Amino acid sequence: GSHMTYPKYLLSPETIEALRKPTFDVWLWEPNEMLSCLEHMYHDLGLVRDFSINPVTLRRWLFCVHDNYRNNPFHNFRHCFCVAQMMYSMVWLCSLQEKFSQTDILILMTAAICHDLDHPGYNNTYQINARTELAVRYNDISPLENHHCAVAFQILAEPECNIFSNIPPDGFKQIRQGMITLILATDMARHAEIMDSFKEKMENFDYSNEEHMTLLKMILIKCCDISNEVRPMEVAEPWVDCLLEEYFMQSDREKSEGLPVAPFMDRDKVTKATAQIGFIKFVLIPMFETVTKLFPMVEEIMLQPLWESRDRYEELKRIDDAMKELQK
Ligand SMILES: Nc1nc2c(ncn2[C@@H]2O[C@H](COP(=O)(O)O)[C@@H](O)[C@H]2O)c(=O)[nH]1
Ligand SMILES: [Mg+2]
Ligand SMILES: [Mn+2]
Repeated sequence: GSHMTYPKYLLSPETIEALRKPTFDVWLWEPNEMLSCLEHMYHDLGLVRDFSINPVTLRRWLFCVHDNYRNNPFHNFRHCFCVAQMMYSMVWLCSLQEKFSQTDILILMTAAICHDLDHPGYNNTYQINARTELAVRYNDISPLENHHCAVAFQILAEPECNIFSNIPPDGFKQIRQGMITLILATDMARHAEIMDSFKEKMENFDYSNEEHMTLLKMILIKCCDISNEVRPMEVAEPWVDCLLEEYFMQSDREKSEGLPVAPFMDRDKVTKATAQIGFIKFVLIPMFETVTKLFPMVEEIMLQPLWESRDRYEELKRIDDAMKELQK
């Protein structure tokens, strides 16, 4: 709605407004547009200003991150963009700048962007069981997340991509430790442990307690990572097919190599509906419920879509089941 047309990488004022909300349609954009969105978040959150980030270095760094995401069905650059954009949305929704330092916001955002770098499209159980170079390297201890974090800092060690080059060394060490904690916290094998520790702190939560805040940041990055079903149905639904593409590719490989197959990745057992109902009911809703105790506005904006998704997937399953009552 402007007097002339601007290239797509120049975000419209309407796109900029939209970007602040969990309703943002992540499928509309090419990589160069997504890179411009991420760039805008760093400026808009005041991180360029407060960390003296060279604006060109911000752009090279993002271009380099993009390049180091693989073209997997799910664990790709558009996914990193979703996770970051949801983090950015939560900053606004939960008024996080009132609660967290700029350093904490920087850690949250940078970790979100970097959390799945160079993901191979086969999970930790595959790495461990197949005794891959990654599993050997990391001694079966969250091999992928250790890798993501190591690539993050390999990129940041290239001077033309070092967005932290103007931060003093003590600042760098703080950010580095925080980002490592957050990226390692995205390993779902630790979900129940991390939830348990957080709920423990929630018995008497304290924003001035560093251990409480680390746990909260771990919950935030976890929320954003697995947040697809918070999005409008039309945005959320295609992500499920992408995830099952990766899962089926893995379970096929495991059967072929004689390795254990998880029932939740099994072409024969799993549907879109059965995959999401349990994940929404038993992982997503309880996690967002605990967050809503600190941030009551999370209920309307994030829990409501999850309730609706749960409900719709139950309907689907009923018709999927009936369909299978015909095809045998
Ligand atoms: N069933 C299901 N699992 C999900 C969904 N979103 C994320 N996850 C799981 O949570 C994990 C989060 O780690 P990620 O690999 O995305 O960093 C994913 O590997 C995936 O297995 C979802 O919408 N449905
Ligand atoms: Mg991951
Ligand atoms: Mn992820």
